[PDB]
Amino acid sequence: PAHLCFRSFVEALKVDNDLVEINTPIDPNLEAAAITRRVCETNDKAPLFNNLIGMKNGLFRILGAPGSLRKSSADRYGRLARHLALPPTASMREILDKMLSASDMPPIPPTIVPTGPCKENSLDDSEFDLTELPVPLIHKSDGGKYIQTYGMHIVQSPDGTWTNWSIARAMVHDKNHLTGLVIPPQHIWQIHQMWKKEGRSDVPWALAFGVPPAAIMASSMPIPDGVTEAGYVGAMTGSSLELVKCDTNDLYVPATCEIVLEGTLSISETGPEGPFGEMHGYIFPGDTHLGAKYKVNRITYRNNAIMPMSSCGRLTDETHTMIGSLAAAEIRKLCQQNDLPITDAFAPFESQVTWVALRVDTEKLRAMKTTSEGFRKRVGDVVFNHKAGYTIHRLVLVGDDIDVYEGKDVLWAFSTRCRPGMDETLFEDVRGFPLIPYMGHGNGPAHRGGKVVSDALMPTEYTTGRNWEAADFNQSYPEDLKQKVLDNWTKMGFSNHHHH
Amino acid sequence: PAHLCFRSFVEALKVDNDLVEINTPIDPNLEAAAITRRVCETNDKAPLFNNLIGMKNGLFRILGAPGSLRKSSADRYGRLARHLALPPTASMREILDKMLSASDMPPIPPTIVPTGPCKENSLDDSEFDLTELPVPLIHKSDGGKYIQTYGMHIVQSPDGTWTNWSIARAMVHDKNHLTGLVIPPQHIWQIHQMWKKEGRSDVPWALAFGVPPAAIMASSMPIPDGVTEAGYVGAMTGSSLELVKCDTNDLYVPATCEIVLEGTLSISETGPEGPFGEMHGYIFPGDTHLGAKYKVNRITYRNNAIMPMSSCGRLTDETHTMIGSLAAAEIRKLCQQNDLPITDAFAPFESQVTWVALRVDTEKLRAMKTTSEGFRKRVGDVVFNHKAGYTIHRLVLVGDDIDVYEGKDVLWAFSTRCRPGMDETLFEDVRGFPLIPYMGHGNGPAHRGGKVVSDALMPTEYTTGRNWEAADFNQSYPEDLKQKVLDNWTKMGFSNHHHH
Ligand SMILES: Cc1cc2c3c(c1C)C(C)(C)CC=[N+]3c1c([nH]c(=O)[nH]c1=O)N2C[C@H](O)[C@H](O)[C@H](O)COP(=O)(O)O
Ligand SMILES: Cc1cc2c3c(c1C)C(C)(C)CC=[N+]3c1c([nH]c(=O)[nH]c1=O)N2C[C@H](O)[C@H](O)[C@H](O)COP(=O)(O)O
Ligand SMILES: [K+]
Ligand SMILES: [K+]
Ligand SMILES: [K+]
Ligand SMILES: [K+]
Ligand SMILES: [Mn+2]
Ligand SMILES: [Mn+2]
Repeated sequence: PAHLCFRSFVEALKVDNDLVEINTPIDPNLEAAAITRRVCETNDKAPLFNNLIGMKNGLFRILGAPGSLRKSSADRYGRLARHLALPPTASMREILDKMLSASDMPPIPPTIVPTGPCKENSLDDSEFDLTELPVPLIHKSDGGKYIQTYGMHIVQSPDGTWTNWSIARAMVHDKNHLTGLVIPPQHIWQIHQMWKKEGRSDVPWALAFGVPPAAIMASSMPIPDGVTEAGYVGAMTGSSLELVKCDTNDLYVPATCEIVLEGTLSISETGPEGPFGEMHGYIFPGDTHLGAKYKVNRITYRNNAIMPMSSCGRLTDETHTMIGSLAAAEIRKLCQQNDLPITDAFAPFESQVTWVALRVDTEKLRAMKTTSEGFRKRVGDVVFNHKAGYTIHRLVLVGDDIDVYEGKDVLWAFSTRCRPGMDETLFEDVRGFPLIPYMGHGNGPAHRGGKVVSDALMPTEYTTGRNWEAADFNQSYPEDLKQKVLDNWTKMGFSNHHHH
Repeated sequence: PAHLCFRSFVEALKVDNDLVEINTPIDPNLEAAAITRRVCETNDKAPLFNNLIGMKNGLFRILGAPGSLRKSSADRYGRLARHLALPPTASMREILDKMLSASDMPPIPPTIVPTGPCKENSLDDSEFDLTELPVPLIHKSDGGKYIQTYGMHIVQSPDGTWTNWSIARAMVHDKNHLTGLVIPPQHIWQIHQMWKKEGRSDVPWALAFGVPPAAIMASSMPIPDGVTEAGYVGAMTGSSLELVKCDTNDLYVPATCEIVLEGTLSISETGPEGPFGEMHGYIFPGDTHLGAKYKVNRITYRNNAIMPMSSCGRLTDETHTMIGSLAAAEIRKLCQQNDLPITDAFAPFESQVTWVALRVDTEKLRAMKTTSEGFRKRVGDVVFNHKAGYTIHRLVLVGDDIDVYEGKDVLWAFSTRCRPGMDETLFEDVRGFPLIPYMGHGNGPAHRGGKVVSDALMPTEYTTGRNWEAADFNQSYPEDLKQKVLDNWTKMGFSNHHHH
């Protein structure tokens, strides 16, 4: 099943005609990422590089653009839907609902099985060299070959009660180490802190690539502190994930992983990390910083292993479709659990997923007998003081008429219903997202503030009800007339397919 | 010539295949505007309604969407280019440059000719009734039949030295009066004030429809106080416009006007005006206000007269393409004349043309040795204290890499380079544009404040130079590689016409 096995997922993209197999030699030095980048910017088919120059002993093929968009609007999100056993015509609402479904279910803990495909081959300390593998250079000014753009890090709390699966970038440092970003408030960082305070040893670690697609989705999602992603994925799919034990430590990884690294995340060592062409669409050349250091002790991998790769930057790729959308889903639920009348949330791609649009049940809002300033501060306090809101710098509140999944309607509402200054509340005393250029390379503190809630609700939306009609075809003309016009459109001479 | 004669313009849209002639009966009550609205929302061909129910004695046909967009991106702006004798493939930059060209030339005053087509027919006090003409109801909740959406009002200063041509809405009040918006700081209002302070008589007035397309463009443009649009248009076209005298007053109107009303704008009377479905995409039903009152004494018109009509509201129509773009052109020049290093300006449609994006020569900016706060206040003071900035509530400053004519790149820069609050300056003590819902129906003063300058220049853009590369295909891969990828794109299996 595609959602439980990466190999089947690839086979599903083939059958969908959403794949291009490139069987001629492609250079992992920029070429593969450049092809992928172009795909992402044009919503083309996912590239499967079956012939990567320097592939040594079945390591490795590359699939690019695993969670990027399709050209048609009918199956725009079909690649994401293939992660989740959803029809390829699934709406964003449906995708996010599926990702949220597990949050009011008992986890389904994983099933330990004795072996599986990720054990078909192995290399030890003396047999692999990470500098010899065809690791991609993804952007020309990157400070390293970013092996890790679409695998999940697996770490466990010292007390064993919480095993976290998360995406965080990492690059090759030398023959048997990576460096990577490990930053608050991320769960990999929270657990890394637990181990540093215990002070006795380095963090047992695995990094799994070509994991079950439903797993990589949960990996990208800010599900709550203390919640083991394996069990959440279990509950969302309705089936216990099968895991196998690592050879060299006691962590468990999906049986069908394409590639597994086993080793340790250091509680004391660091190494040069970055720069990297990032989700907001920039790289700052030469901007290298000390990052987390990982020692790799073993590699296990499937026959004919495929490494997925996000060639991330300007729209549209996995950092937009998954980071933004999944943060927005958690934010939606968080608001609801704080008794806020939010029906829907989405991070507009046009905002480089730095905004989230929150659609409000204005019937409920009216019963609250509140004001803009009041509501804005409350919404901001809930979201910007919580980890789910880390990456989001602007919240835009909109009433019931706005479809938050439609950037054009969000932009309209923002531009026309929120008076700059007066209808906004700025937050300077919350954690900021330093990767946004205006934070980390901007004029203020990299780690603090720079957040706003912009209220695009109109005054009567708090009191008596929407008091306008839109000046559009839909709302400024009666139904019989609109039907007549639509019926006569081609007869009259105008131009007039859903799929295509 | 299309740019000097509305009839030739219509013939030019035909020949371009940018026209649909509807020769079957169409109801001016909503039907014509609904068809037009759909055209505007889908960038279809301009509708020419040759058969309007209730057309009486050659009054009148309607052309909708006269300055709206075409479907293709190659001739996106071709309808605007046909106003100006520019090729239909003209860029926005070229269109705005043409509209600005006259501002450093001597005016070419108009030529008085004894007659012309607008005199082929006439009706006096006792012969016309404005309530009987097929005046359109453009939106279902409009407070009147808006005869005037694409003609120009002609008024002259009491001292004769300044004759202003401007677009401002007006609706039928009764058999021989209109009401309309006349609001500061608009030139129709400035002149109306001159007459009110003289106090001796009502303002001699004409309202001309189906005027020379180059004239209607200048009508929409905030060219400077005291400047007679006829002479500016003369200089921009390189030819003196021919005008004929009104029968019942001493004003002059283009010889080829489709329809001319002659009469007076009252210095003392008002009447119910509005509501109207407006450029920002809304109508507030029942929101009727006292507006200017016009008495109509005579109608002259061409045989088979055509009335143009803007069915305005949500994107994209004349209120976006012309109001926004032409304000942005004047703002560009205004900045330049105040020694600000602005190269280009545009009002992003995504902002409902409430923003203007200002592209900065950052070499010049660097030589200025200034800061964000400083530059922002200066730019804001120049633009928001000037009439050219009236309709614009947010200025976004961007460096040299951004194409301000491309909404997607403006949105990117805004979202990623301007830190909310810190990188912005709010202006509460400037004139506001009350028609924006968040002004006139919002939480603050309808007429004051609500403006911001958002600085999307990055810190090093003021000091040493841009210090990033974009994480896009264009900038993160070397040229030989990009060329190779592009050359091999279809060979590999990916999808690959300018016109379509
Ligand atoms: C999809 C995706 C998510 C990335 C990501 C990428 C992708 C493709 C990359 C690898 C291409 C670019 C960088 N990424 C990082 C990242 N989070 C983080 O802390 N550091 C990162 O380097 N994220 C977001 C992160 O996975 C989410 O915030 C999760 O909620 C983290 O899981 P957690 O809640 O268990 O901590
Ligand atoms: C293209 C265009 C421009 C409208 C306009 C419309 C269109 C189609 C309408 C008619 C459909 C909707 C309303 N309009 C008004 C308007 N300006 C104004 O003061 N009142 C208006 O009612 N404008 C903008 C106005 O014409 C510009 O600001 C000019 O600069 C005014 O000329 P001026 O500088 O000589 O005063
Ligand atoms: K996660
Ligand atoms: K508001
Ligand atoms: K004008
Ligand atoms: K800035
Ligand atoms: Mn987690
Ligand atoms: Mn003027």
